[PDB]
Amino acid sequence: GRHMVLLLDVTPLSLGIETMGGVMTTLIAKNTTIPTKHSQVFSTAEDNQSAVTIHVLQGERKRAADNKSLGQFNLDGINPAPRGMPQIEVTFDIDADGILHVSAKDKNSGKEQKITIKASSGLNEDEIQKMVRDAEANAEADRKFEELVQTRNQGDHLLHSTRKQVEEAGDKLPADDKTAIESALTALETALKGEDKAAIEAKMQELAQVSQKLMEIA
Repeated sequence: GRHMVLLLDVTPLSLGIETMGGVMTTLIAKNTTIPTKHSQVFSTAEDNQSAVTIHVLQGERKRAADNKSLGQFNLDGINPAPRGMPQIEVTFDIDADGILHVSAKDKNSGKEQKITIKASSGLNEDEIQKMVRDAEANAEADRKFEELVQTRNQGDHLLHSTRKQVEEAGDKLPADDKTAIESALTALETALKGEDKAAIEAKMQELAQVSQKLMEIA
């Protein structure tokens, strides 16, 4: 006699934001009961990045471009920090009437920004059904896209962190070790423009071994 029951009203399609590489990252999945609130923290892609764009998306596809744009806003005033260090908390709050309120808050600066999403910005009933069918028909292509973007984003961050370490080492890194590292950086860069996630993983691995020489001067 202590059971918990689901409410009846749910979201018709997943809701989320665009993340690096043109991916839709879901915050509230399709079929979640309403009201619901979900927050998740994201970071920046460049050192000392001063603003982020929260681009609100509706749909089941993995490329951001294949989902419906519900709205967008910027949060600026992010204080200087290395890429990946700021903490930007994005909150999706859906009330019992099904209205989506999105806000973002920078945990260091305390700055916030928000938008109220219009029901009329969402997909109509025919478009909801088409979206579910198109996502199902394109499941594999969307999975390959997401996994390639994830691998490319990991490879691009490794290029960046390694380049910073070479600069920080400066004269302490011998010229021949610098050359070998720089050869592995270009190789990884070449892999990153292709569509073979496993090839990128290989070149990441080869950069990691030659970046021994940076470790060796720790």
